[PDB]
Amino acid sequence: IQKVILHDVLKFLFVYILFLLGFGVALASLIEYGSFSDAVLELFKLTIGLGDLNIQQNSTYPILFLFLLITYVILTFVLLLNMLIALMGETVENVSKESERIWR
Amino acid sequence: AVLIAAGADVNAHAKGVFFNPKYQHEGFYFGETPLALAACTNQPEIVQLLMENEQTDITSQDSRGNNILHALVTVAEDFKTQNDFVKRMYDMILLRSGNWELETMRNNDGLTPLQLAAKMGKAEILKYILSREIKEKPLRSLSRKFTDWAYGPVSSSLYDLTNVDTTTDNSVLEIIVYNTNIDNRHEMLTLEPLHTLLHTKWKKFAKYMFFLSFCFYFFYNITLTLVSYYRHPLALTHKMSWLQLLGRMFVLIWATCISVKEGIAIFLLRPSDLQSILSDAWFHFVFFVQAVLVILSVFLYLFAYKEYLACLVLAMALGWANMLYYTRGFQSMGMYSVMIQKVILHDVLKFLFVYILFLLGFGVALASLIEYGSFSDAVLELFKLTIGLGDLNIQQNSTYPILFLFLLITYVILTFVLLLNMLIALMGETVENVSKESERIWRLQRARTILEFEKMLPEWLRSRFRMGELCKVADEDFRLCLRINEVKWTEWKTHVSFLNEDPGPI
Amino acid sequence: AAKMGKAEILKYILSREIKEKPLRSLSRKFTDWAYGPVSSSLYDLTNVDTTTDNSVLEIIVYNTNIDNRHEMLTLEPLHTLLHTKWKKFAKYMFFLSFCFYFFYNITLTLVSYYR
Amino acid sequence: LQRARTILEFEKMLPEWLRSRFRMGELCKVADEDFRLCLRINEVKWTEWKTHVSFLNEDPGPI
Ligand SMILES: CCCCCCCC/C=C/CCCCCCCC(=O)O[C@@H](COC(=O)CCCCCCCCCCCCCCC)COP(=O)([O-])OCC[N+](C)(C)C
Ligand SMILES: CCCCCCCC/C=C/CCCCCCCC(=O)O[C@@H](COC(=O)CCCCCCCCCCCCCCC)COP(=O)([O-])OCC[N+](C)(C)C
Ligand SMILES: CCCCCCCC/C=C/CCCCCCCC(=O)O[C@@H](COC(=O)CCCCCCCCCCCCCCC)COP(=O)([O-])OCC[N+](C)(C)C
Ligand SMILES: CCCCCCCC/C=C/CCCCCCCC(=O)O[C@@H](COC(=O)CCCCCCCCCCCCCCC)COP(=O)([O-])OCC[N+](C)(C)C
Ligand SMILES: CCCCCCCC/C=C\CCCCCCCC(=O)O[C@@H](COC(=O)CCCCCCCCCCCCCCC)COP(=O)([O-])OCC[N+](C)(C)C
Ligand SMILES: CCCCCCCC/C=C\CCCCCCCC(=O)O[C@@H](COC(=O)CCCCCCCCCCCCCCC)COP(=O)([O-])OCC[N+](C)(C)C
Ligand SMILES: CCCCCCCC/C=C\CCCCCCCC(=O)O[C@@H](COC(=O)CCCCCCCCCCCCCCC)COP(=O)([O-])OCC[N+](C)(C)C
Ligand SMILES: CCCCCCCC/C=C\CCCCCCCC(=O)O[C@@H](COC(=O)CCCCCCCCCCCCCCC)COP(=O)([O-])OCC[N+](C)(C)C
Ligand SMILES: CCCCOc1ccc(C(=O)CCN2CCCCC2)cc1
Ligand SMILES: CCCCOc1ccc(C(=O)CCN2CCCCC2)cc1
Repeated sequence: IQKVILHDVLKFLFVYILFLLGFGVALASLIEYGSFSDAVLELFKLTIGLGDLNIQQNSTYPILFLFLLITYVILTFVLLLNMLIALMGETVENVSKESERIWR
Repeated sequence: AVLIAAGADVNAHAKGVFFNPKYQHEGFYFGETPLALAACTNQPEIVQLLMENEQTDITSQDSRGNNILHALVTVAEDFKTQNDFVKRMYDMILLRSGNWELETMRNNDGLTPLQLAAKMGKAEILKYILSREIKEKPLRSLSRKFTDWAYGPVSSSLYDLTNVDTTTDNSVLEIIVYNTNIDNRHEMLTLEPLHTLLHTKWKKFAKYMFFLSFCFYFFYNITLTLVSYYRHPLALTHKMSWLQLLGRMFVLIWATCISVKEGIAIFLLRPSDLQSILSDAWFHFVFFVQAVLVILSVFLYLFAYKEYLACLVLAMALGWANMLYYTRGFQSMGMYSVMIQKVILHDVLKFLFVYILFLLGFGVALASLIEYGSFSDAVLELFKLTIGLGDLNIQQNSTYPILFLFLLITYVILTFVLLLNMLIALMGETVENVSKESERIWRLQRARTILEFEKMLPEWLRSRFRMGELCKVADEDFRLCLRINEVKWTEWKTHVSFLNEDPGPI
Repeated sequence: AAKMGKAEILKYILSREIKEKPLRSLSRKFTDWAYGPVSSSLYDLTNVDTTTDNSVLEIIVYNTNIDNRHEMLTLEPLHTLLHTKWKKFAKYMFFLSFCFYFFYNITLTLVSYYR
Repeated sequence: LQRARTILEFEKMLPEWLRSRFRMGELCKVADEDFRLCLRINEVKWTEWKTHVSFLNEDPGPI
């Protein structure tokens, strides 16, 4: 658990906040807002798994109000999380031969 | 030997088309002399027999301008094919000559044998030339590596930096970095006078110029966000003498200084290739896009054009994507961003083409039990379902109940069990192959950074940040050298070659 | 040897070079010229090309019994004989078959969507 | 193995006047009155140094 938090998880968080505060303030275009508390929260609730689509219905533009919402889902799910699993597999493979001595 | 001692000419020049081919399989370029042919086909006893003759002109030039030492560089290959002999023919011919006439000669491209091995990507001839130590007594000025002192298992050497540093145009360090043709550049930047010459540039000036470039681009995106969030936003055309008026000015000035600077570097750079944009000049375009969109949004507003808010959100949302560029100052975060590139190219672009084939395949063809405006709506009810939310009023208001799952189950089996789980299975294979190369392919990125900070320095400041020391390596031979220390426990010999009897730093 | 899947006897026969003087017509691989480390050879295509019925290239491809077919198609006159067919005619017939089946699904969708 | 079965089915649906134009091979003279239909492949080899006795042409090159 120690080798995964140091070598893998702390680098994931810096890249994700760069998009979460990147997209988050810059969503207040088709709906404006108090954006930094709210439009950041509507992109974090969407990442947990719940979602509220009344803001897409009450948008200035319909289906075009998916391009900043699709580009968020492509990066954070396909790209960033699946590359975390690909690096934890490399990290477990190197520490499994040393974990008996570094425990003792 | 019968023919030569009967009057045969030893200075012929085969000027044919077969000996000067256009393509590799149509002929054999060897150097157009009887001495280049005996050397390039591994016949060392005829090479000695031809140089002991007195009519042999060892300093002649053929149709390309090449001489005997340019010709051996051209036919040189790896260890897996030729195995030794070009490196052993190079110094047999060099030591017999006995001076710097062959090594300092320029062909019709204007290159020496040192610069031609770097232009063509020969990493085994170049390893030989840069660290060439000749320990004999009458021929020691033909060296590029000296020994300053030694005591026990402790030595101190002196490399030579005459054409391998960036004090002259078209040098060995510059050629390797800007060379888009060859593909083993990150195995030629680990060689011994070149590895330490980039490491010293980073600690003296180039890590401080890289922090100042990061602060000013960080403040450019904060100021562009705050004046656009607290609302036309920019340039404040109605003066109320407001303090912190610089924020509307600083965004406008700095967006012109990028667009001019990237207008040049796009115009000069053209290695015309699809591999060029994906590897070197991706960020030369996408800093030029943003600097246009800030300026063009101001020019739209001044007449009536009303599209002055579309560009500003594009200029802000792109302006935060670009700041992953600045991760290459740290080894930890830099190598991580390298593997983002290899995953987007090799894994993600192929996933998207197969998924849209089902998303527009199922999507229009769902309008059967519910009809619809299907292409906007029934496509959206299959993309909302993939995000994670779902709306089941259309299944209740279907023509057929539970049968309205077969096109909805066949969608979930493919996109979750099959397609996504095979993406993870391929990223594990892709990370495993690039993890051994990511340290060198990162250093090829940072080496191009250092050599562009050096060009934007005035001449009084180039002189202060400069490596090298004038040593005395022979009788009136003063060179500009670079000292590297070493500890070696395996070869025990007595020391005869040294520039100083008394060791130590002094 | 191709019907039964013997990839070591078949490697021997297809590239059989006999350099002796009285028995050289028993070869299936000749040397046209050579100069230094550069040569140019000539394979033989008498029963291994598809100009006759029941040939060596046809037998290996349509052979469902054996299981090492993809190790018999990498042998030296057969690897280059398929690569040349693809560049002359077979990559252009494969694009024309893709366009017409693409237009068949677009037209079948639009006439069924706009009822 | 998938693409090789594709090529050999496109070849069957060609008329006989068009088979003749797309055809590999060249009539060589490999012995006394032995004309065969051959396929030329080039090679570069740096490891075996021998002198050449077997060759159909003294004068090399494409011609
Ligand atoms: C805040 C979110 C909640 C998370 C919990 C709070 C976290 C608080 C933690 C704070 C500091 C972390 C613990 C100490 C780390 C020291 C070095 C280390 O071990 O890292 C190693 C891995 O490489 C990395 O982890 C790179 C660090 C990522 C930089 C992003 C900023 C901080 C990340 C934090 C969060 C991102 C959020 C970004 C928001 C601004 C470096 O490799 P090494 O094995 O040490 O090799 C020697 C390197 N050396 C030669 C240079 C010495
Ligand atoms: C001695 C003190 C006085 C010396 C003054 C001499 C004058 C020297 C300078 C002269 C001119 C510099 C050119 C910049 C032009 C304006 C800004 C601009 O538009 O360019 C660019 C920024 O470029 C930078 O701002 C980098 C910082 C360079 C300044 C050097 C600091 C002083 C030199 C002393 C150093 C010693 C320090 C160590 C001391 C121990 C903007 O583009 P970018 O996107 O930000 O760049 C990314 C490139 N990319 C697009 C390819 C991705
Ligand atoms: C114009 C923006 C593109 C958007 C769609 C994509 C279209 C084309 C896509 C093609 C996919 C395959 C090619 C990917 C790029 C080349 C490889 C690469 O460098 O990967 C980089 C991707 O880094 C990023 O993700 C940021 C760059 C912009 C992408 C959009 C991010 C969110 C934008 C928000 C919305 C804005 C919407 C746009 C507004 C108009 C990572 O680079 P690196 O390895 O970490 O650093 C070293 C790189 N080097 C060695 C090359 C120097
Ligand atoms: C649009 C969705 C948003 C995504 C962002 C926008 C993306 C815009 C990007 C556009 C072009 C991509 C960047 C340049 C790639 C050049 C070659 C390359 O590096 O790929 C490599 C990986 O192999 C592949 O990636 C295969 C490509 C998939 C084909 C699907 C169509 C386009 C994919 C895009 C999206 C799918 C959607 C489909 C909708 C129609 C090929 O391997 P290689 O290492 O180069 O080896 C040399 C190969 N060679 C010998 C032939 C030279
Ligand atoms: C662990 C580290 C990361 C933590 C998670 C990040 C999220 C943390 C979540 C909340 C943090 C704050 C808690 C209270 C919530 C808001 C109140 C507030 O003061 O916000 C102020 C800033 O909001 C703005 O001014 C919007 C403009 C963007 C600010 C600059 C861009 C930042 C991007 C670069 C950042 C540099 C670092 C980037 C790192 C790569 C004002 O808010 P407001 O606009 O007036 O509306 C809300 C006010 N209300 C509630 C009263 C209605
Ligand atoms: C230049 C690059 C070429 C591509 C075109 C990209 C441009 C955009 C693409 C399609 C837009 C279609 C029309 C909208 C723009 C017209 C202006 C407008 O009035 O709309 C408004 C919204 O404007 C926006 O902010 C756009 C919506 C999302 C922001 C950008 C993401 C879309 C980029 C997708 C492709 C990226 C590139 C694809 C490859 C990565 C702005 O003005 P407003 O009406 O005052 O504000 C509405 C609120 N109010 C009415 C209540 C006040
Ligand atoms: C978005 C949220 C941002 C929040 C922060 C996120 C952080 C990260 C995210 C992104 C940032 C990633 C890169 C930026 C860091 C700088 C570049 C760098 O490599 O750092 C270097 C130091 O950097 C320094 O120079 C130390 C600072 C003190 C002196 C600098 C003051 C200006 C120059 C003064 C003169 C003024 C001009 C002349 C006037 C007389 C690293 O050095 P190190 O770490 O100590 O050791 C590592 C080993 N290494 C060196 C081989 C790597
Ligand atoms: C990045 C690339 C992929 C992008 C994502 C894909 C989805 C992009 C999402 C939206 C894209 C368009 C945006 C506007 C929304 C619809 C408006 C419109 O003009 O659509 C028209 C086409 O719709 C039809 O005519 C339905 C019949 C199917 C079309 C042909 C099959 C396509 C499959 C093969 C495709 C070849 C390529 C396949 C690649 C492997 C008419 O629409 P409508 O039927 O009248 O109802 C909607 C009209 N309304 C809103 C006014 C009510
Ligand atoms: C201010 C909030 C900072 C929290 O920063 C993170 C938020 C979410 C994540 C996630 O990874 C989302 C979890 N996600 C994982 C995969 C399946 C569904 C849930 C990571 C960092
Ligand atoms: C016009 C829309 C094009 C977007 O094209 C994609 C949509 C979704 C995905 C996904 O991969 C869904 C994300 N999914 C990942 C696993 C857990 C839950 C979220 C990929 C491409």
